[PDB]
Amino acid sequence: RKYFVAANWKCNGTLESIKSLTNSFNNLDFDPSKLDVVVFPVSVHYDHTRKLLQSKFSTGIQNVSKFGNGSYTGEVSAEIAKDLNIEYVIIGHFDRRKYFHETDEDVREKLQASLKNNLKAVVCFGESLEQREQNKTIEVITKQVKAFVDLIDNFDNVILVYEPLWATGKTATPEQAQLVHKEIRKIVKDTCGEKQANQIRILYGGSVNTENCSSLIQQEDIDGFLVGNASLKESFVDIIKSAM
Amino acid sequence: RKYFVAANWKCNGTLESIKSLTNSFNNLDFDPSKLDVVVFPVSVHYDHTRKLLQSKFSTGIQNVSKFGNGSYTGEVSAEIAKDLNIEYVIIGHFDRRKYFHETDEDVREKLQASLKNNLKAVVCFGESLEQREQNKTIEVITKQVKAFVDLIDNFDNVILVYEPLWAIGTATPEQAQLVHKEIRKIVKDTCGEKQANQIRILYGGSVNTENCSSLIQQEDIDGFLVGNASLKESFVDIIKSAM
Repeated sequence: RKYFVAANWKCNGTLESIKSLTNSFNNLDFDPSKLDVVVFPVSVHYDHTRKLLQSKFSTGIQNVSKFGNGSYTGEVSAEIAKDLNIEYVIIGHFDRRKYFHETDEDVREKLQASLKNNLKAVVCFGESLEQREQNKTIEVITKQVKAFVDLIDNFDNVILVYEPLWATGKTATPEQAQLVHKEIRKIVKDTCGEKQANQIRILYGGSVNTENCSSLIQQEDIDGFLVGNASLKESFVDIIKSAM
Repeated sequence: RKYFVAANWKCNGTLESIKSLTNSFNNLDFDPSKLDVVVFPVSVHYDHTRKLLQSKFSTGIQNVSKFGNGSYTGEVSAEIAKDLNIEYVIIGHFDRRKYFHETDEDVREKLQASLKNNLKAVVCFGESLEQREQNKTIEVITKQVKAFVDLIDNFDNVILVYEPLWAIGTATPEQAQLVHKEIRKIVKDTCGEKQANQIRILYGGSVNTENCSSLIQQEDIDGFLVGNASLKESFVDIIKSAM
């Protein structure tokens, strides 16, 4: 499995900060055939970000519409992303499930729209603190994954992300994350096949920084990360280095 | 009041179609000091659209976040829009109220964020067929407007849009006018007379080359937020009706 390190900038950035951040990123000499490195800027920052990053960096957007073109003011269709050659989309991120009523059905639909339009999708899921404390981790994750997993038609083109929502004051250990990842891979196996499960990249989408990154990626079933705030720093290159 | 003609492209366009359309738009010689013309492309099309359109055309985005910067994956904050010199935002469009559960509270918060960041806001509202049939037009519009209206400090910078949802699946210009006059009365009694006479109120129902003149002529209709007709080169004729 090819390692996959992603920068989810979330709702952050200015033209000036992106200029200097991309410049520092460009200083990192890495081979894009040996690892995927994907930067997800804000929609309106996409062109700026794409032009400033060297070709070795892949790029994507943080959300995509479940609808095609039409009367959906404020939405970006998968067809539009295709026309702009936007390579990757994030689907089902915690933020969108939490604040924007995004459901498992929405996730399924968004993945389908993406795949129909040759987009690659980074799909997020994970259980809450209440769900973990009630010992429902596997129940919840199985439900969330089975909501979309049968639609994957290429196991390099869809990447899974485990978000430990429960970790609130709590922190997930690499050992705990590894076990969840192992369990996700088995769900993929039971539903899609063994070769398919061995092929699919499963990322850790909890808190990742320069300190913990190596302990996480060195776990057998953790194939990379979807990084939050640490990816807004020049030191993000040291996180990429853990995958090199 | 300065007339205000706006193109809501909604979720439509390719790089090629925008190139062709903006070029035809650029052929229209109008004075931006006398008339406001605003194009609202898809977020990822904004840079493309802004670079192709002559500066006489103002530009904006079709939605803005109710939150500031931070962990709001997929959102565009008012501060990001300001940093990019995005002049206008659409808030509360029917599509977002219908498909994305946007409430009156969301509308208020989005407006507060927009104004704090010196953005100009195009704010949409309007009643359903059921509400109209129940004779609740004024009741519904009063509640929707009062959700946000107290936030307005500069009445050049917030633009109201009446969306006749009851028609969206045929309003006469007079019927539109009557609602617009009621909206202006609501603004007068909540914000003052000077302010109500200042504020632009656009018609956001179905606007085309054939009806635009009859609509703009109405005393309390100050322009349009245009849908499908704004994806065509003949949108220039709609702009001309306000010249």
